Amino acid sequence: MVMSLLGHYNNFFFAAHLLDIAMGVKTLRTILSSVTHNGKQLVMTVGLLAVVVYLYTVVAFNFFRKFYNKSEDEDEPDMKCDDMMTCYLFHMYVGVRAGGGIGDEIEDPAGDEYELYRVVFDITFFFFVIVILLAIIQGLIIDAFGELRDQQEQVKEDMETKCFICGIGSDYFDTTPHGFETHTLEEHNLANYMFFLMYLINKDETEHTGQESYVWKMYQERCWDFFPAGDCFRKQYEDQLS
Amino acid sequence: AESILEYFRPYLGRIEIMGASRRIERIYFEISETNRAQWEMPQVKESKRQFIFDVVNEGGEAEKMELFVSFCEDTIFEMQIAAQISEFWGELEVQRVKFLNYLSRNFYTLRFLALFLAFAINFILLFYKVSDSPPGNMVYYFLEESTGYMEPALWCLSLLHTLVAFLCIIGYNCLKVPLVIFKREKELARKLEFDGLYITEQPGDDDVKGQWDRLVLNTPSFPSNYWDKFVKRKVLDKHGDIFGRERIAELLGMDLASLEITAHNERKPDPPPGLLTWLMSIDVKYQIWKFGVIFTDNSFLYLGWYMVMSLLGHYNNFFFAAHLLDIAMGVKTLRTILSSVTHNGKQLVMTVGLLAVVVYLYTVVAFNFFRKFYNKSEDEDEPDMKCDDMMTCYLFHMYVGVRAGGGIGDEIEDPAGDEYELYRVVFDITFFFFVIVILLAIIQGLIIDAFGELRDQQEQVKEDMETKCFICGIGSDYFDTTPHGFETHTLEEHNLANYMFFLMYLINKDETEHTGQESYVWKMYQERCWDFFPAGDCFRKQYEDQLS
Ligand SMILES: Nc1ncnc2c1ncn2[C@@H]1O[C@H](COP(=O)(O)OP(=O)(O)CP(=O)(O)O)[C@@H](O)[C@H]1O
Ligand SMILES: Nc1ncnc2c1ncn2[C@@H]1O[C@H](COP(=O)(O)OP(=O)(O)CP(=O)(O)O)[C@@H](O)[C@H]1O
Ligand SMILES: [Mg+2]
Ligand SMILES: [Zn+2]
Ligand SMILES: [Zn+2]
Repeated sequence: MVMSLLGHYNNFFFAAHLLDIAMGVKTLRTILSSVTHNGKQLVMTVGLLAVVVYLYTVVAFNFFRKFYNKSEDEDEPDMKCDDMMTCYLFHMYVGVRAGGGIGDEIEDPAGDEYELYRVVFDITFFFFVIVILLAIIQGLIIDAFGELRDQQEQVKEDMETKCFICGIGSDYFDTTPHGFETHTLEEHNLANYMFFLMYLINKDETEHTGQESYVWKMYQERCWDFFPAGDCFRKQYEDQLS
Repeated sequence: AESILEYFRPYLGRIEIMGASRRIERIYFEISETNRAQWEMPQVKESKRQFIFDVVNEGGEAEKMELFVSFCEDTIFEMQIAAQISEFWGELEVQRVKFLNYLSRNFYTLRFLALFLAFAINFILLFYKVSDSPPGNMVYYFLEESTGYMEPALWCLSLLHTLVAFLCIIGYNCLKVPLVIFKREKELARKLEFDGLYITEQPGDDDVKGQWDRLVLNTPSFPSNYWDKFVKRKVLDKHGDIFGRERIAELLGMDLASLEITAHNERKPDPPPGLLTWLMSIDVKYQIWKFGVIFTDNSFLYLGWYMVMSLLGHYNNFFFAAHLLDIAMGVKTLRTILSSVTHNGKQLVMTVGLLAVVVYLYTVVAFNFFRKFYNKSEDEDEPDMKCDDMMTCYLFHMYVGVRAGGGIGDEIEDPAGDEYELYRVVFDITFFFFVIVILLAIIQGLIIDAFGELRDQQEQVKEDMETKCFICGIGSDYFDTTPHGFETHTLEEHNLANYMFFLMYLINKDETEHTGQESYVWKMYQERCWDFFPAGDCFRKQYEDQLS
């Protein structure tokens, strides 16, 4: 509402509302949930990247100050790595987005002095920043997506292979034809307990059958011993056919 | 008597053993308040979680009880250390003891303080410039704009960082060095008593530990941290008949073995006066062995390297930059992130080796066939030929083609010439397909497979804990017949901490009072026999005929 009121002032304040409402889409919510799943790992990854770039910038400032000249005109005063802050800003701006390291933007290593050291520097820059630290970011998202798939599969399997009220598996109920469906529709049904609670709440204490009054007394004391919790009607009366 | 039962419920412990019959027997004992308080410490819970993870993941079905007893003994030793650190020549000695106890009590807070000092040092050292002329050949000076504040400060922080590093290395020396000494002594004593590593056989080669453990055997101060001080007599009595008594006695020190027997009673020794005696009372060989054991530990070497770099940082250089990477590994989340990369380092290094072999082969092919295209100059009469030599061509390939991302054809000349056009096109296509596409996908897939591997292992460990008993062989489905039967089984009948407190009570009690069942359990523990565990049975299954 604040942004809607500010939009009356002649500006572009109405542009953000598109991102305000697009999160409401369910499919987009499931897509964004994987990125939101491991935000902490992402921010420590960015911190580790910043530390690595700072260390490489320090090494370049100590040893490779002469190669960070980015000018073509003679008598050039444009030295990028004369200061640590400017060199760090240049590294963070260029080397991360370069995709091939710092050697593509720095001077040629064709000089005899400090050639192998600069080659090793460029190889380590390419290997440690571009290759591994982006693969970690991709693998975090892929691991999140699969983790959400495994959790959904486990939730569905738990529903299909359990009773959620009793402790008896479906293998015992599968002796009779469609025994498990009868158990999960009539003997339990959850909605049955919901409607029983509705009937107990609607009925006044004056009118409360003995069993219903006992259930109300257990509910008032917050005692959950009225649930079967590992037993059913069939197991108690297994001697008889019913 | 409900109030009596509720008052003594935390102090009452139960355990189910099997001994002296073919039936399960219950033993009730007393749990101390301080042991229960020490059990609830987060470090003890983290050690327990690590032990459970190691047992479930890599530990087999067999020998689980031996690892459980070893973990229990380590927990007892940690509790003893925490009890001892808990809080004029004599005044100076008590001040030194108090300072050592204070340093031992606060160890990780000083570590975080060292991290804060390193961050402050890096933040101050951010402002640092170089100039060709001295301020007010090239010189280095900080254009901080705040005169006289940072140059003086970073020196207070340097001295404080050195002092904190020294205090942390002292705290590590007095704190966790004792556990590894106790573990090494216990392992050596058990190997000598039960395995006969030096009595029957010999660890002649492929072990640096077997050769290094020979120095402490002859020292009279062999039992220092281990509880049993009679291991040498037990070994002598065990191997006195098969092997020569004199040889086994001489190999384990034990001078004047005949005089050790109390049948003589010739004279009683007199106490020496404790002046200057401390110089002679030390054992040089034992201290050398202990120093070698300390030098063997990885964390001691890490702290020594940290202190060396801290001392070198006083010399005006940038030696303080690496400390950020030294401490950032201590973060748990960063540790779990880096563990996936550390999980498959070997596959990565053979991948780099295969990449090097492929680049060498392609460089050889280019040198044999495509030497003319590796000219990287614009000025006429160009002597800059990259692939005139095999070493220079290999260096050029390793520098350019790997980081190019599109192959060697983007940097080499144009294939528009009629001669050797299709061969160079095929060369470029194979370079792009074999290096950039597959060999980076392998690197990414290794990390993703490591992450999936760690997720599957954690899921398996948790599922094994939820679906098993970890002591008996009965699943939770049998215990789930009664309401909350599995919770009652896993809290009262087992509980692990119950066995830990039973071991505490057995250790604290002297052999004189051991009740018959407790004496039997002590006798089985002395012989290292683990048949007192149920291992597939419980109280309910034995007495299934009755309701209780
Ligand atoms: N007491 C109970 N115990 C165990 N499962 C129960 C249950 N009550 C319902 N269910 C489970 O619900 C599962 C399927 O129902 P679901 O939750 O998918 O409903 P639904 O939203 O698809 C409506 P509909 O199926 O009529 O289109 C059944 O396999 C059953 O096991
Ligand atoms: N003897 C035993 N056998 C099998 N499982 C046991 C056990 N003793 C404890 N557990 C298992 O440990 C699990 C619970 O302990 P948990 O590891 O959650 O402790 P905790 O560190 O989280 C303290 P809290 O849960 O009270 O905050 C239970 O599932 C239980 O099965
Ligand atoms: Mg799977
Ligand atoms: Zn049911
Ligand atoms: Zn059990």
